[PDB]
Amino acid sequence: IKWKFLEHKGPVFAPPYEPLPENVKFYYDGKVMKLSPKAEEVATFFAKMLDHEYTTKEIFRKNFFKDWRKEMTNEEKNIITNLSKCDFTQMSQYFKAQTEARKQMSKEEKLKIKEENEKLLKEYGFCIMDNHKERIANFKIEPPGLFRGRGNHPKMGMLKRRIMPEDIIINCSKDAKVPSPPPGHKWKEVRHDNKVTWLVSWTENIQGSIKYIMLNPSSRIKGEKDWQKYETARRLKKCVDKIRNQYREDWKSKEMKVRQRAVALYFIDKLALRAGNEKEEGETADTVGCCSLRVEHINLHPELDGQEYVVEFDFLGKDSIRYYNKVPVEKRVFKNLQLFMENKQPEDDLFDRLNTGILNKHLQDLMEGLTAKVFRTYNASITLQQQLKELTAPDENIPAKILSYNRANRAVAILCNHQEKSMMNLQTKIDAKKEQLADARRDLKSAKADAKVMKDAKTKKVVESKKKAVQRLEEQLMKLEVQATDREENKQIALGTSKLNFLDPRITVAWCKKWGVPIEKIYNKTQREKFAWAIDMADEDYEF
DNA sequence: AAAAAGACTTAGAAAAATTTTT
DNA sequence: AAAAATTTTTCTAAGTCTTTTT
Repeated sequence: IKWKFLEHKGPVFAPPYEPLPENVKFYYDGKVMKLSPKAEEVATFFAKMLDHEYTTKEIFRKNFFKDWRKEMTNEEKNIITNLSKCDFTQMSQYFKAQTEARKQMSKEEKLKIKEENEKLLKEYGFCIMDNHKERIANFKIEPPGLFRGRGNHPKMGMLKRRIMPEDIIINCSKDAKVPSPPPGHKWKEVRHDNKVTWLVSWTENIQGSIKYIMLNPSSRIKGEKDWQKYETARRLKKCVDKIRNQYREDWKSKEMKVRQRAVALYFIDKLALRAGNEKEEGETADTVGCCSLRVEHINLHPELDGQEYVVEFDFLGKDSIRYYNKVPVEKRVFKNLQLFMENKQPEDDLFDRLNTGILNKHLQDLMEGLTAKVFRTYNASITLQQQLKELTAPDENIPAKILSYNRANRAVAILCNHQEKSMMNLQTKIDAKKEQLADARRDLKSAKADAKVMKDAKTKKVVESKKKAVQRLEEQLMKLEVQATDREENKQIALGTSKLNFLDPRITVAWCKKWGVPIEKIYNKTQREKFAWAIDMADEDYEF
């Protein structure tokens, strides 16, 4: 049970389509064409992505054109037979014009819309869950557009229809004021289910999946489950040795389904690979996980680049982000891999006889609610602890220590597989300070020089101030030099996500406090708000 | 025991808000 | 001023895990 009471206003529905200006033409074969509304609209979607590689892709265009046709009248259908003959140059230019316009418009325009946004947020961004007014994450309904699937996505480009009240299921308490659908509309169903956390939902027409409107991370419900998310991790931390020495003895099992299991778990532990749930054929870009590694995903090298018993991984993961790695592995694992690989086609799954369900079934058997995913949280978290505990120079300055935090962070966004000429502007700027600082130092030189002979005071104070100047510059300078060393070290690293989902805020908080570092120099309004729990309840001496 | 359905989390892209550079 | 480069924020695709169920 997630609540007893729940009341919201519903979702902001996407705004009505605004027909193009009369002077905004479209053509098919150089022939100006007036498009029916539903068709004009769909064309505008493509028009707004014209300067995006998406529009150059086959699948993208194939999918787009077909669904577009579907929104065509019989006449237009008879006419517009191919996308290549269409010309959105005018439409695209417009929209681009419109954008520059926003980008430059009256500040008067700016404040007025932010207000427009704020009230809207005041009116729809909240719900009342139980005894408190809570905040909604995704309150605005997904606008109709074109499906942008990651990777070589088969259905990329299809049209996402315009969601209607009649597509919307509303969830709330039997005792709540039921949001009134828009004038002239009805909901799909008004349900009261207190076992779920979502307030609204509908089914998406492209992958037939359910989309829900849930609460902001800052919610008691969210943050609660989040506090629990790290706990279990700490709990696994407690039983890891066992588990390790458990799956390792399973490598020797008399049953291959088991050996597969323990080995899968080995990679998930060691490598941080994800569970690897079987995906539905054709709905998305082919990607694989630990459990779904087709033999073609691994290569075994008795000896490689020096190390022995190497397992090379080369496959795409969630979002098609590539995974390449050569891992010297345990002898028993190497040897269990060949066996899992014998008499198999490349396309055959490495751990057939094994599944995500089995895996987690076994895990929760070892520790309550211990799932494949937990391993990643544990590994990440405990790493930030050690790394910080390791990189943080006791006698550094806030700036540098911040660099130390970041450094620690990378080591973490790195295992989790999270993935220019900026240096030209910096270094020049650095040089400025170095020279300013230099010349200022020249000032103190004399300042202190005048001081030897005039031990008065007026003099001594001038030295006092010339010194402050040196200090401020060295300051600015140190900062600069840091940004630099930072930027470089962080070329391909993605820390925003590790920071948002795999790292116990408490560790950070615990750090910031001990090191006298303001959380504000490490989290954004957003992160602080989400991690409000941790912040408030974290001892300087928190140990994960 | 299984699997299809449903629910909740993660994650990069994208947007917008901001700062900084021209 | 404007635009380029950063950062905070928003968006929603892509996954993991649960839950229903026959």
